[PDB]
Amino acid sequence: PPYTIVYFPVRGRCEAMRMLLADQGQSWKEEVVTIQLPKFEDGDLTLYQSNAILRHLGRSLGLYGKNQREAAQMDMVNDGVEDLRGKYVTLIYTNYENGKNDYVKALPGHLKPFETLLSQNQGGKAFIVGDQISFADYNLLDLLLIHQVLAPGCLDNFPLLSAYVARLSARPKIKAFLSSPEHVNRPINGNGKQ
Amino acid sequence: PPYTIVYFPVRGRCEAMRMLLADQGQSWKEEVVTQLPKFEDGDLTLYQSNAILRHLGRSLGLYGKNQREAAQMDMVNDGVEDLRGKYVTLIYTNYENGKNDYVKALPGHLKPFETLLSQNQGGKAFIVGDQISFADYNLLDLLLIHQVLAPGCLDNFPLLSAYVARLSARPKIKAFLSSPEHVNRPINGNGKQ
Repeated sequence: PPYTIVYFPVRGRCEAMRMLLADQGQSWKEEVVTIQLPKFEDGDLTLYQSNAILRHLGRSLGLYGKNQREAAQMDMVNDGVEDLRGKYVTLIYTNYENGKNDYVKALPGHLKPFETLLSQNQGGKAFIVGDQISFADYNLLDLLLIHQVLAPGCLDNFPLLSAYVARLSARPKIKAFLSSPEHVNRPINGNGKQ
Repeated sequence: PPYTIVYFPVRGRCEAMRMLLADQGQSWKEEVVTQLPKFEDGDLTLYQSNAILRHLGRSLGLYGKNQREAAQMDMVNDGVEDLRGKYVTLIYTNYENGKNDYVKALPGHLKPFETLLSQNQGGKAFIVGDQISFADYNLLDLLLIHQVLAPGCLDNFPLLSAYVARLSARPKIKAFLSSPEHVNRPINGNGKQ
């Protein structure tokens, strides 16, 4: 510490890290830019790449599992989350009008794997991997929230993902963040589409 | 262990992990298919090429010595993966028309790696720290295929040019790169490169 996030006036690739810091009871400075990013500072350490930052917070704050297997599975989940996020960004910023239809029908095929993982872990009553929350949970949660906005009801056929979202969102510190002015008045994406 | 790699018959996203295992003197079995790659390490099954590289980094001790090195390594690999993703898109989606634009923008993407090397012992060691990491194996693979895509792309980058030559000379990697299994495997699945 101290922590500082330098990024555009959007939720984009930073909401996950913001919810993580909030939930872990940490404070941070927010530096807004208009026109890579985000840049993150942790005392003397400067970082780039939202996932490099998430893993760094996972390591230092104890949100990276308890062993090799969990660490490996968490990486797997995050990589998957990032693959869908990359597709999403492409839609939003380059083929929203035409591509939206195709994306939404294909969407359920991408969520299924996460539903499967949840069922395999304590009947989807705990976290994505293990018995404790990890950096991966915050990233997945964010991915699900913006998708519900992109296509309402996309989680209808997924009772575990659906429950998981309500469960995590109810966590007091996260609930406060999601209700915060900073969060509420910030668009999901930089182009007004979502 | 044992180690098994299930993947299509291409270099693609698996050559980095193959060079890593070879260089670490480990043995493995290839299971050719025509999402992958799937990798098995004893009772552990993994998917996602980068999740696999990180696991090999953790278990084999190629993930740095501290928090700072681990974070810088993640940063570098993420950088490598961004360029690789663009590369894949070119090769499989807009090769004919898009090749030119790609090659031109290319030097802009390499500069940051050159810069990183200059900062680390005058680029005479590894990408991060004084020891090879899972990140070096990935970066090196990315550089090798780019020299194929655009010969001379490393001309304006003496530190990267030296780095490639240096790491390619490591005995076990040199042996691997000269192996038939590597030699008779297309870089990509569509014949373009």
